[PDB]
Amino acid sequence: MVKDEKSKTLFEVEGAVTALLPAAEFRVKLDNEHEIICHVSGKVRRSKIRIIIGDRVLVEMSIYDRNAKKGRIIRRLKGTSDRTISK
Repeated sequence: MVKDEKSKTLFEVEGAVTALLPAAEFRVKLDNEHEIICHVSGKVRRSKIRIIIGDRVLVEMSIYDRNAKKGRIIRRLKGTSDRTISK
């Protein structure tokens, strides 16, 4: 509803979670040595995705304000491995 028509202006970061908090919070570290906050706020609720430490994550957040402090963490998407790898 609120995250539907607006906040489409969104930036996507590829990183990995560093630690989780008892607030269902997943804080990830960018390869540029930057730790950012992430929470579940997307299709993750409907699709039911399992976030685990040690795996890569896709951080979908907006640079403005609403999704500025925290991003939408789901999991590492398919890394376009359909190119060849012996097809």
